[PDB]
Amino acid sequence: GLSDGEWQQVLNVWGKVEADIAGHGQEVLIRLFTGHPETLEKFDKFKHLKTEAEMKASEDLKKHGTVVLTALGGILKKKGHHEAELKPLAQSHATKHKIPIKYLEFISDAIIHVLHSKHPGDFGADAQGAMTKALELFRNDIAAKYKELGFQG
Ligand code: HEM
Ligand SMILES: [O-][O-]
Repeated sequence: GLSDGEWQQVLNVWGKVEADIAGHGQEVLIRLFTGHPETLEKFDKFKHLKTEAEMKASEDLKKHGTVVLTALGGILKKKGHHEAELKPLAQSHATKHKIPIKYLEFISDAIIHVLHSKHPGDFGADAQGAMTKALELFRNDIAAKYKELGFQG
């Protein structure tokens, strides 16, 4: 798990995100879709986005980025005590959305990239270590639910 000090770093970084949730959320999804175009195919409602300019111009993409980062923020504020919040997310992403755990790795990497990109020189080595640990915990607990369900892809 994470130490008290590590959770404090995580939630400090998260304050940066909360100042512009939609902007951060938009940039995370664009990083995901452009780096890994197969992920776009999981979203019927974003498949029409053929260029990054179209992605940037999509107000619905920003809306979805808000939904995604709001959910993640709720989970992070539980400091690992997130069974009730995480279980339904794991089950919807396995059973309904069919999202392999690989894609959660991709979006975790995207969050780290966007933090550096939006906050260059203000996302320190300790903060990166703590945020990475929190995202691995999130991913690892989803993975346990995926194994229960026998889900791979
Ligand atoms: C930080 C990780 C993620 C979080 C917190 C998250 C959260 C959410 C939430 C709250 C919803 C709406 C409620 C629901 O259907 O459960 C949702 C929907 C969805 N998610 Fe995620 N998600 C994450 C990662 C991903 C990834 C990596 C993909 C695909 C690569 C994905 C694909 C989808 C799709 C296809 C929907 C339905 C979209 C729609 O048509 O409205 N999610 N997600
Ligand atoms: O994408 O959630």
